[PDB]
Amino acid sequence: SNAMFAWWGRTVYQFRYIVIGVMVALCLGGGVYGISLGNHVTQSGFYDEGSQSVAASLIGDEVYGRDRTSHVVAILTPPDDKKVTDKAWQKKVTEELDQVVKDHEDQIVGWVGWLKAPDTTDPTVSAMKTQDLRHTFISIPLQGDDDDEILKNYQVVEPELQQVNGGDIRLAGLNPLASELTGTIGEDQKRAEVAAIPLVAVVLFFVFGTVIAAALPAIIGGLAIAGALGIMRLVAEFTPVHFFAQPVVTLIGLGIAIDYGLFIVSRFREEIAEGYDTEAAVRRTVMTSGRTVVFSAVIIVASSVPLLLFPQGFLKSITYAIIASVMLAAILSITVLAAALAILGPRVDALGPIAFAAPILVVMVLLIIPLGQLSLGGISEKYLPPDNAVRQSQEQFDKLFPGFRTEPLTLVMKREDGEPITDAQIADMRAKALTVSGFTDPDNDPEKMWKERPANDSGSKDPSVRVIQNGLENRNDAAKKIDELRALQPPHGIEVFVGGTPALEQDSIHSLFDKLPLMALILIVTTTVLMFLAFGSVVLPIKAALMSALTLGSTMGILTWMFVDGHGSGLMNYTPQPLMAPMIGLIIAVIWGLSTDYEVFLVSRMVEARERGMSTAEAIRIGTATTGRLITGAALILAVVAGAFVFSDLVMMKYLAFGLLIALLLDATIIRMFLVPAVMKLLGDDCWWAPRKEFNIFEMLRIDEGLRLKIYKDTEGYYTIGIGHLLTKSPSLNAAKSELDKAIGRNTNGVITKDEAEKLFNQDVDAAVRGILRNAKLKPVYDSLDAVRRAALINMVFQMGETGVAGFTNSLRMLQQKRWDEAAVNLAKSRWYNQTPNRAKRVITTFRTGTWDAYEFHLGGIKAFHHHHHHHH
Ligand SMILES: CCCCCCCCCCCCOC[C@H]1O[C@H](O[C@H]2O[C@H](CO)[C@@H](O)[C@H](O)[C@H]2O)[C@H](O)[C@@H](O)[C@@H]1O
Ligand SMILES: CCCCCCCCCCCCOC[C@H]1O[C@H](O[C@H]2O[C@H](CO)[C@@H](O)[C@H](O)[C@H]2O)[C@H](O)[C@@H](O)[C@@H]1O
Ligand SMILES: CCCCCCCCCCCCOC[C@H]1O[C@H](O[C@H]2O[C@H](CO)[C@@H](O)[C@H](O)[C@H]2O)[C@H](O)[C@@H](O)[C@@H]1O
Ligand SMILES: Cc1c(C(=O)NN2CCCCC2)nn(-c2ccc(Cl)cc2Cl)c1-c1ccc(Cl)cc1
Ligand SMILES: NC(=O)CN(CC(=O)O)CC(=O)O
Ligand SMILES: NC(=O)CN(CC(=O)O)CC(=O)O
Repeated sequence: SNAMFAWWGRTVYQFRYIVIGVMVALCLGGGVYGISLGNHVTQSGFYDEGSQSVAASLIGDEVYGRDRTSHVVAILTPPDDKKVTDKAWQKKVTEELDQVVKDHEDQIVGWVGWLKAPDTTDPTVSAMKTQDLRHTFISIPLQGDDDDEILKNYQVVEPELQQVNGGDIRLAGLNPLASELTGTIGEDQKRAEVAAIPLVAVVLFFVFGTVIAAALPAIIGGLAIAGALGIMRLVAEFTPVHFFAQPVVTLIGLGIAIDYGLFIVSRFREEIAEGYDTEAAVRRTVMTSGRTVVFSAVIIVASSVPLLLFPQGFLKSITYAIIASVMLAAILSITVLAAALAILGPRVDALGPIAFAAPILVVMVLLIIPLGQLSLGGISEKYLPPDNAVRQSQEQFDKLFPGFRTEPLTLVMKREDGEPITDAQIADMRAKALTVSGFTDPDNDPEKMWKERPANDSGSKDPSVRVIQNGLENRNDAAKKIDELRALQPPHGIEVFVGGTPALEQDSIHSLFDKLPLMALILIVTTTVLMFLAFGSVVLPIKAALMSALTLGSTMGILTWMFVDGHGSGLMNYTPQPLMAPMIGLIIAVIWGLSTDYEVFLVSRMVEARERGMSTAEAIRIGTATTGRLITGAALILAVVAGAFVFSDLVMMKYLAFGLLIALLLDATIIRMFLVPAVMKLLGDDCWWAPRKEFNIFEMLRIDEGLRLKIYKDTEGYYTIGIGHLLTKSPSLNAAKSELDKAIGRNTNGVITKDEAEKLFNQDVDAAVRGILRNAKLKPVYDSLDAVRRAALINMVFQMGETGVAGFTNSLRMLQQKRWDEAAVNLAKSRWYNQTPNRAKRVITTFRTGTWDAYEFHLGGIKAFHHHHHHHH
């Protein structure tokens, strides 16, 4: 979990050109493929595919024919205050309808209404005119055998349909609504493009203050959107992908991808500032923030995968879109972006107590409970704003022609014997149905209840299956009534499925509450276990768990307060109503994933700040201080993009956009600035509790002068051993062993162990220090600098002796005055740099940054061994 990133940090620099070359190609390549996604999405996926109501629907459609009476209904109004019985007006509007049908029989079944045969004596067909005879409504059924294909047929037809009767015609019903709701997806996209993008740019340019560093996270976000669209278009080949998946790509793209790059470009900028070369800088960015971004991605994946337990194809498409977008953004941010930073380098900056935890926990259990007012429902026309025209057409359809809009509950019966269902068997099942109270009798007659479902040409008309249906008299009674009709023991040899839109809707709701317990368990445990792996603590996952658990109930609290009870509904032009039931599942996961993502970008920095070597109090203030500006900048970029989506006409889109605004504002202030810094010193030293090598001068000179466990001849021809330790200049090898035996204290016959070399090396060091402390030109600088920077100066004394490095009077002076950059530049102009660059560049870098990094990740190995000065004996 800590060396692969060092592995990848090195190689993304070596092959930086092909890396930026291939994945930009594929993302753009995915972009051209993915643009077609909108023509391969579905509106279906809100019900439970394994439910008995879905079985009841499936069987009922197959046998009786899909119900198409609610597809399109159109209200007609004669102009100039003529009345619909005007035979001239009648003649002109029907021949217009007849012409629309003949032009579009591949999409229109036909049109039916009182306007056909206006001399009829039918009570219901005469109920298609109003009493003042100034409005009449026709029903216009259409071709197709899934929702999607039928909607694409309505949109071909309605331009030519809206113009009948000189435009004085209002279109309502299933397909007009579905068209308006699915049409909000496209409008919310263009509002993101227009408002969020420039706003995001401004926030970036304020966080970085320079064009190049600001433009990079924007280009990453663009590439992730292009790549994720290509992936989801590919997923479309194999399984239906809901409409709602496309806005999810845009969100994560403009939001998380851009925020991922903000964290990385910011970390590259700091490492440049601390004196690291750019290829050093790229490696340590990947090893820290790249690891943080990667583990952020897997956390979010760990939070969205649990939604795959729910059956709705709607939640599955969304889950796939989160997964694809999020890690494409992680992968993009440590490939395309890192390679870019490796190419440019510094030119990214080229252009222009209990006193606060208590009165806050009080107000967040304050908000958790407005829940319990939470109610759930299906799609109605109320998902649109009240001034929306087609919603108004529906609401006046149901005012002028009441009683045609129905949601009958269905008892689909089938006998797998295969032979017909006799009249006594349905009279049987009918009798069992009148058992249950709560159903409608416009006839005051039980004998006229539970009529057969109507049947049309699309139906197979198999005799071994019959459907009877009857509307409900109060739909809030539906869940229990449905359970009651299923409790009926069927006749002998028949299976009875309970159908109807209230059965589909209710069965969907029952599946969520049935799998919601386990979903909550998987989610919080895997996120918990994950954070234990990211830090090594066992309380910092548990501190994050109950904070996240609390910002969840509070945000759900406000949302119910706003969308069930309506506080803000008049302001923001939405109707208060029960929530789309699978929206609760989606909202829970994404908000949980957001709360725990905040607790990694802040705490993983102070986990880093403390493992370096510090106590608590400061580690948290370092962590909070260095991340303070970045997390707000990241917070505002999310808040900007989400703020565009709160103005969506579709009320489930507003619900979700608001959930994130309330959630990311609550954590970017109340939690991050106040509550957990409080609890982070409150329980202050066991933050890092869990039940389950430092570099040094030995290891650095081992790299620069080698480590040899048996006598060898150096470049000059002299017998050497260990770390550059000269034994003798005698040609006799026996004289070298005689001296090696003397130095170690035993018969070596030319070989020592590692610890023996270490004991020999230390003696050489001690002699080098004694010399340094006895030179007027080296001792003052030597005293000036720290343990690491002293090792670099001892290295020089080893390679060239005291007189040698004492000749660097300027650079030693600059080092004494802590002017590291000036000394690094001056020393690199020496002759010692050009003769032994790999070691001089390595040593100078240690003066610049004051750490071992040039030695912990070094190039190749050395091939020319040379005994150092200050060989002790
Ligand atoms: C981006 C957000 C978009 C918002 C969503 C738009 C709301 C419009 C809802 C229109 C649905 C048409 O409802 C009318 C139909 O419903 C059921 O069939 C539907 O339910 C079955 C089991 O699910 C499927 O197998 C059928 O294919 C499927 O047509 C009935 O069995 C049909 O007799 C009836 O014709
Ligand atoms: C969420 C949005 C919800 C939208 C709500 C909108 C609901 C609208 C329901 C419309 C019900 C229309 O009613 C349909 C009627 O017309 C048909 O009969 C006709 O059949 C022959 C056609 O050639 C002719 O002989 C005669 O015109 C006639 O008898 C059917 O047999 C019956 O079904 C019913 O009588
Ligand atoms: C700081 C950021 C730097 C770079 C950010 C730029 C990202 C661009 C915003 C989103 C990417 C381009 O659009 C992505 C979306 O559009 C596609 O095509 C459609 O685009 C319009 C839809 O309203 C119509 O004009 C067309 O009918 C139709 O083909 C897809 O159908 C959608 O699935 C997809 O979501
Ligand atoms: C899980 C998450 C996060 C998150 O943890 N972000 N982390 C990133 C690193 C820094 C700390 C915050 N953000 N967003 C997000 C994305 C776009 C916008 Cl417009 C607003 C937001 Cl809230 C979402 C998210 C994911 C899926 C959906 Cl369907 C909706 C929202
Ligand atoms: N790096 C050094 O200090 C060597 N100096 C020589 C000196 O200061 O005596 C060369 C210079 O003036 O830059
Ligand atoms: N062959 C080597 O690696 C010797 N080194 C010099 C040394 O290690 O003393 C060459 C260099 O660093 O440029």
